[PDB]
Amino acid sequence: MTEYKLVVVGADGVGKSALTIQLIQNHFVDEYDPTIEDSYRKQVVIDGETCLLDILDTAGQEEYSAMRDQYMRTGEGFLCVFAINNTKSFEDIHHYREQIKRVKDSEDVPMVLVGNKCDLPSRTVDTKQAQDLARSYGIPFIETSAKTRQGVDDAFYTLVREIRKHK
Amino acid sequence: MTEYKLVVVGADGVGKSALTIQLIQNHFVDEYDPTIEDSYRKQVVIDGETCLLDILDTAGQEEYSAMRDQYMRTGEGFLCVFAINNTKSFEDIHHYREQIKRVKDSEDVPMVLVGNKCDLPSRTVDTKQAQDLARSYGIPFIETSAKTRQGVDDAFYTLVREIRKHK
Ligand SMILES: Nc1nc2c(ncn2[C@@H]2O[C@H](COP(=O)(O)OP(=O)(O)CP(=O)(O)O)[C@@H](O)[C@H]2O)c(=O)[nH]1
Ligand SMILES: Nc1nc2c(ncn2[C@@H]2O[C@H](COP(=O)(O)OP(=O)(O)CP(=O)(O)O)[C@@H](O)[C@H]2O)c(=O)[nH]1
Ligand SMILES: CN1CCC(C)([C@]23NC(=O)c4ccccc4[C@H]2c2ccccc2N3)CC1
Ligand SMILES: [Mg+2]
Ligand SMILES: [Mg+2]
Repeated sequence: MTEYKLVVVGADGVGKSALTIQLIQNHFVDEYDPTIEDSYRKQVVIDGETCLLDILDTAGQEEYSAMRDQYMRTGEGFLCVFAINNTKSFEDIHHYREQIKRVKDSEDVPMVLVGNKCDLPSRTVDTKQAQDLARSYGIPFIETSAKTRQGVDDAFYTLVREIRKHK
Repeated sequence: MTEYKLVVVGADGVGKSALTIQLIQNHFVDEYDPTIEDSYRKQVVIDGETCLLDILDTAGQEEYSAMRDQYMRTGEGFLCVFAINNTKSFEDIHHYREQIKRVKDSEDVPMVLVGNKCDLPSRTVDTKQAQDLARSYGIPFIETSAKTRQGVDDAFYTLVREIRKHK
């Protein structure tokens, strides 16, 4: 059964863990428990194909930034997450992108830009600004909410589709 | 930082995932989503020492039995879980222990016998009988409930102490 190694990356607090847990447990976690490194395996059906998703939920805290090199070498696709109510998290996206491109030594790494917390009314990042950044990278952009589940399945399925295109 | 590699093993349905999620997230999962393989890295203080617990939540489905060798080699201590309302799960304990002993090529591997679902009134395994089994193995026995949190911290901390007391 085809396996896809997906890695969720982004600034500390954007909702990487909440997105992953919502996808896998169908449960929204309101608590903030900073992650070191957690991994999940889930069997799903995407476009009629049964897939195994190997999801790595990474640390946004810079304390654990030395762990990035190994997960970027093995990761097949990257979910690059920012929060729509956190200007700094959007600015931190390009750093994750640049690091992934450098480790992979490639410009066409499967990625999806995710603008999380779209359920909140405190927006500080314009959807247009995010769409434009995704165009400069030539990657899809999807807005999500780990709380309401808006766009969650779409963000992970799209990333799997990006890996399939690249194979 | 001292790291402890803990592996949660047992028959399908005993509550391995519910115990792990209760330990880490302090809530009880009513849903039954069979596990393939999930991992968690969590920082905790045990006996005044800051520890890193690497917890592997394994598959109880007998279909994934070929995956056991690798996690038994890597694992330092094993939480051997049965459910007090499932006699097959209690008898399956012997098979998990014999497999661990064989991979490790040792008779004294850190283990803790856990009798989960102790909140339920449908008991089929007497506490005395579980206690006698743990005594024959020379390991600690604790009854737990992933629902009420009874014995959960004690089961994981005791296993860390077994790894520590073995070193
Ligand atoms: N309203 C709302 N809150 C969210 C959403 N996603 C995550 N959160 C909240 O933001 C906080 C951080 O979520 P978390 O999943 O821990 O973020 P993280 O990026 O994994 C944190 P770390 O990098 O340290 O592991 C939590 O309080 C969580 O409930 C969302 O889509 N909507
Ligand atoms: N009453 C009660 N129910 C529990 C307890 N622990 C787990 N359960 C329940 O048993 C079912 C299976 O729990 P789960 O944690 O998935 O068990 P598992 O051993 O991980 C199953 P698998 O081996 O396939 O991964 C769920 O309905 C869950 O709510 C408990 O301590 N008490
Ligand atoms: C016991 N496994 C549990 C799964 C694992 C955490 C991790 N899976 C790997 O195969 C692997 C191999 C080398 C380095 C990193 C990894 C991880 C990885 C990266 C990207 C996406 C998923 C994911 N799964 C590794 C440890
Ligand atoms: Mg996290
Ligand atoms: Mg499980």
